[PDB]
Amino acid sequence: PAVADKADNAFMMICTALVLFMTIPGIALFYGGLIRGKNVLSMLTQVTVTFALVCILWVVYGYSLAFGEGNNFFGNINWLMLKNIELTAVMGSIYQYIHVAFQGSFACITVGLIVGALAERIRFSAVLIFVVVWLTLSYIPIAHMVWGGGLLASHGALDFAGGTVVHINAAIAGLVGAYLPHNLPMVFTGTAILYIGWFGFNAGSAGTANEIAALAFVNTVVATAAAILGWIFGEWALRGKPSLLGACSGAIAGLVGVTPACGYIGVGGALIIGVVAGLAGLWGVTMLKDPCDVFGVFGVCGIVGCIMTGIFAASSLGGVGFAEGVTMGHQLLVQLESIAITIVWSGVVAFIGYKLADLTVGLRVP
Amino acid sequence: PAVADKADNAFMMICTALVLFMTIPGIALFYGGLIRGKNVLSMLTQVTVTFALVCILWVVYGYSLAFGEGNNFFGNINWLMLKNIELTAVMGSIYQYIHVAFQGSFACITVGLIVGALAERIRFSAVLIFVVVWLTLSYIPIAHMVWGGGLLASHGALDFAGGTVVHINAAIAGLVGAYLPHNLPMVFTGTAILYIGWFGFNAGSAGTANEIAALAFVNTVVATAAAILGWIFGEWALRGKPSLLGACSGAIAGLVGVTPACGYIGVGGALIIGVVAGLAGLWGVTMLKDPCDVFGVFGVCGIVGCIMTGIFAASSLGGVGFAEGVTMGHQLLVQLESIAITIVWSGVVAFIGYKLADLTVGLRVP
Amino acid sequence: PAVADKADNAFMMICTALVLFMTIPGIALFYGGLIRGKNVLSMLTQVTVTFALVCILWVVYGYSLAFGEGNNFFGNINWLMLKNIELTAVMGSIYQYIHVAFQGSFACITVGLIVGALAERIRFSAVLIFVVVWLTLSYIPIAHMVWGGGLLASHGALDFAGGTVVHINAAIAGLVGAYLPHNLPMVFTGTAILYIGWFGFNAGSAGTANEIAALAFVNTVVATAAAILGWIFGEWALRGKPSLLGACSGAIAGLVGVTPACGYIGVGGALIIGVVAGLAGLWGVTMLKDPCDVFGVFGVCGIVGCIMTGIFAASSLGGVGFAEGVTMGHQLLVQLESIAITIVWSGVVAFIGYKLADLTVGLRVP
Repeated sequence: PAVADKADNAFMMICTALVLFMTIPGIALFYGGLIRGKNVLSMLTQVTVTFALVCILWVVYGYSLAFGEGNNFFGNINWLMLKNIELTAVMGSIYQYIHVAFQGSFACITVGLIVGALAERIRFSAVLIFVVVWLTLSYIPIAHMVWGGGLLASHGALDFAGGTVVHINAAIAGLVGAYLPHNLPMVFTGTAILYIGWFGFNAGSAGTANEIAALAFVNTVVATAAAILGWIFGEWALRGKPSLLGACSGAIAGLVGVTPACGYIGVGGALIIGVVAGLAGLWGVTMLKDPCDVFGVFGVCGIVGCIMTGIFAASSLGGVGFAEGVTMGHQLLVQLESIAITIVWSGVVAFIGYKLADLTVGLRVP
Repeated sequence: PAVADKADNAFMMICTALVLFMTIPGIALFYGGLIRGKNVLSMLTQVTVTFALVCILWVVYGYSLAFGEGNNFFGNINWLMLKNIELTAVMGSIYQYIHVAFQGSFACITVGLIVGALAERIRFSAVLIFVVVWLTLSYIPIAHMVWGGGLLASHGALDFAGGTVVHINAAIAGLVGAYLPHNLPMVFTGTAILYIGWFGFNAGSAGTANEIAALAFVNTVVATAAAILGWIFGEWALRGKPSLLGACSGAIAGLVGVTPACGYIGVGGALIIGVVAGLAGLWGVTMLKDPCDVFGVFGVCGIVGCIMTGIFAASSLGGVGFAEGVTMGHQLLVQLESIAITIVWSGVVAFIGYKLADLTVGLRVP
Repeated sequence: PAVADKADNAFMMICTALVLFMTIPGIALFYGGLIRGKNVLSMLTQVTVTFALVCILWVVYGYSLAFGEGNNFFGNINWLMLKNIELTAVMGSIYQYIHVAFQGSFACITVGLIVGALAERIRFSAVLIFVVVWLTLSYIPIAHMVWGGGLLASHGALDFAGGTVVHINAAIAGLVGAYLPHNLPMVFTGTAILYIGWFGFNAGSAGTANEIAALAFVNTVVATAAAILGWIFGEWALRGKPSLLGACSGAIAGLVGVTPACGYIGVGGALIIGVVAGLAGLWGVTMLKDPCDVFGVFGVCGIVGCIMTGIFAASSLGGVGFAEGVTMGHQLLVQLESIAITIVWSGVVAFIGYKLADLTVGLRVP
C-alpha cells in the first residue's frame, strides 16, 4: 500500500505554515492598513477569533465533509475529529494528517478574506454565526465539488489552487455582505506576507515537491510580476502616476489570477494571465466605484484566471495539455460552468448566513 | 553506520529558521507593542545583543554541555566550538550540525522570553551577566536533563518540545526577575510570527518529517485555536467582551500548553488541552494582578500542559500511548516531578544570576 | 540521466521563497524605517515595481544569459522565456525550473539593495532605465562569471552565496549613484526578515539539503552573532553605548561577510569573519561620514568576507580545504582579482546606466 514520501511530507508541512502565514498575520495587516484606524483592533480580534473557529470546525467535521467520500456536493461524517484516520494513513504521497492541515489552512485564508473586510460594519456575534453557516454550507461543498471528487472535478474543471474554492467563493460572500488608507506601509507588509505565503498556497497545491510544484512556483513569480506591471501601467495611464496601493493591488491581482492556472500553464501563459489580471483588477475596482473594493480584485481576477486556465493549459500554448479527448472549446465551457455554479452557490449561502445572523443577533454592529 | 536523510535535513533546517524567526523578530515585536514607547528601542537592542550572545555561547560550549554525554545533569566539553563533530556526523536521521542549530534556536527563544520582559528595568551589562549565568547553569543542565539523556528523560518524562526546558524554565527566571499597551497591532504581529515560527518549534521536535511531525503540526493548529476560543470566552464572560490582547494571549496560551504534548496526544486531547490552557492562562494573568504578566501565561500554561501530557498520551484518550509498563498514575507523578525540579532549578539559578549581576554592575538600570 | 531529488526540490523551493522574502518586504522595510517619512511610500512603490521588472527580465532573457553556456562573460539566448528547458529538466539534483527561480530571487534582492537607497533622490522612469541597463550588463555577466562557469569560476574563485555577485556588485552601483531614522522598529523588522530570509540565501546556495547546506546554515548563525557583538562592542567603545541601529547594522555586517564564505569555512572561521566584518562595517560607515551609508556596510563587508574566504577555506583553519594544487597564496590572489573585476565592471556599467537614464529622462527627481 501507498507509502509517505518524507520529502513531500516536509514540503507540505512547510507549505501549510506558509498558507497559515497568509492569514495570521497576512490578510489581517493588509486590511489593517486599509480600514479606519479606530476599527483596526476590532477587526484584528475578529480575524483572530474567526480563524480559531475555522480551525476547530475544520477538525471537528469540516475536513470529513469536504474530503470524505459522499456525493457530488458533500462528503461524509466518518472523519469527525479525524476518527478512522490512522496516524500513518497516507493521502497521495504524504500522511493524511498533513492533507488535513494543508486543506484547513485554505479554509482559513478564505474566511480571513471575508472577515477582514466586513469586521468594521458587522457585529461580532453576527460574524461568528455567518462564518459557521458559510464555511459549512458553501466552503465545504465547493471544496468537495472541486478538490473532493465532486461535481466540478468529475466534469474536469481545472483549478489548481482555488480560483473558485477560495477567491470567487469569498469575493461573492463579501460582495453580498457589502450589499447589506491610514497605514500604507502596513498594507504593503500584509501584501508581502500574502505573496510569500502564496508560494505554499500555489506550489503546495501539487501535493508533492515535483516538477509541477516547480512550475507553479515559477508561474506565481511571473504572473505576480506581470500583474504589478500591468496594474501600474494602467494606473500611470489613467491617473498619471503609479501608487503604492496600485502596486500592492497589482500583486494581489496576479496572485489571484494565476491561482487556478499555476500548475497547468507555461511561463508565457503566466505572463499573459498576469498582465490581463492586473488590468482587469484595475478595471474591476474602478467600476466598483471601501475595503470591500478588495472583493472586486478577488472576484474579477478569480473569474479571469479561471477562464484563462481553460485557454493556457493547451499544449499548443505551453501548458501541460488538456485531458484526453478534451478540447479547449469543451474545457472553456466547463470553466464557465464552474464559475457560474460557484458564484450562485456562495451567493445564496452567504445571503442565508447574513440573514440568519440578522434574525438571531442583528447584523449591523450596535 | 547511520546515514542522513535529505528530506529530514531540509525539514530540520527550515524548522530551525522558523524557530529563529520566533525571536528575531517574533518575541521582540510582541514585547515591543506591550512595553512603554520610550523603552522599545532599548529593549529591541537588548534582545538582539543577548540573542547574538546566546548563539555564541551555544557554539562555544553550550551545545557540548547540553547534548554531549556526561551525567544526569550536564554533558561534557568535548564539543567546544564543535570540535570532534565531523561535518558528515549524523544525529538521529539528520546531520549533527543541523541538530546543533535547531537546539541552539530553542536556547535563543527561551532567553528572548526573559530579556524582552525585563529589558525595561534592567541595566544592559546586568542582563548580559544574567544571560551568561542562567543559560549556562539553568538552560544547559535542564536541556541536558530532558533532551540530553539526563535525569528527567532517563525517568521517562514526556515533554515533546519544551514545556519545561523553555516555558517553565523562562517563566520562573522572569518571575524571580520581576520580584527583584502602546502598539497592539505590533503585539498582534509578534503573536502571529510566534505562531507561525512555532510550527518549526513543535513539528521540528520530531527530528524528522514523519507522522509524529504531522501529528505535532495538526495538534498545534488545534490547541492554539481551542485556547484562543477558551480565553476569549472567559474574557467575554468576565469582562463582557473579547479584546485583541485577550485573543493574542489565548493563542500563546494554547501554543505553550501544547508544547510538551504535541507529539504524544490525539487531536481530541489537543482541543481539551487548548481550552484548559486558554482558561488557565486567563486565570493566571488575572491572579498575577506589566509585561511580566507574560510569565504568568508561560508558567501556568507550561505547568498545565506538562501535567496534561501525562493524561492525554494515553492510548485510551487518543494518544500515542505511554511507554511499556508505565501507567498514567506513574506518568503523572514523573510529570509533576519534572515540573517541580524545573521550577526550583531555574528559580535558584536565576536568583544567583541577578544577585551576581547586582553585585558586579548593579541590576537597577541607572 | 540525472534524476531530481524531491528533498532537494522541496528545500530549494522553500529557500527561494525565503530569498524572495528578503526583498518583499525585507529590504523595503529596512530602508523604509531609515529614509525620511515623506519618501517612504514612493520608495516602497519603486522597490515593488522594480522587483516585478527584474522578475520579468529574468524569465525573458536574464536566466538564459546568466546561466546558459556561452563565453567567459555571458551565456546565450537559447533559453528565452525558458524555451528549450523541458519541464522535467534537471540541474544539479533539482528541477531546472527551481534553479531559475532561486537564481532569479538573487537578482531581485541585489536590485532591491540599490533601489531602496536611491528611490528618494531618483526619478521613477530613471530608476527603471537604470535597473534594465545594470541588471543586463552587470548583474547577468557577473552572475555568469562567478556561478555560470565564466571567467571567475573557471579560475577558482570562492564565493558561495554572492559576496561579489550580490553585495560588492550592488554596493558599487549604489555608491556611484550616491556620488551623482524615523522608524527604528521598522528598521529592526526589516533586519530580522533579511536575517531569516538569509538562511535560504546562504544554505540554499548548496543546491541541496546536505552537510554543506548544514555548514552554511550554522556559519550564518555564528557569523551574524559574532558581527552583532563586534559592532556593538566597537560602538560601546567609540560612542559610549550600543544602539538599535548599531545592532542591526552589525547583523547585516556578519551576514554580508559570511556570504561568500559560509559553505567553505569552519565555525571558528565563521566567528572570526563575523567579528572582523562587524568592526570593518562600523569603520566603514564611520569613514563614509544617509541611507547610502548602507552601501558602506555591503561593500566593505563584502570585500572583507571575500578576502577572508581565501584564508579560512584552508583545511588547517577548519575549512573544507582549497582545491587540489591551490595554495592559500594563490587563492587569495584570485579572491582579490574577483573583487577588483567586480568593483570595476559594476562601477562602469552603473555609471553608464545613470548617465543613459539622465540623458533620456533626467535622473534628479522632478
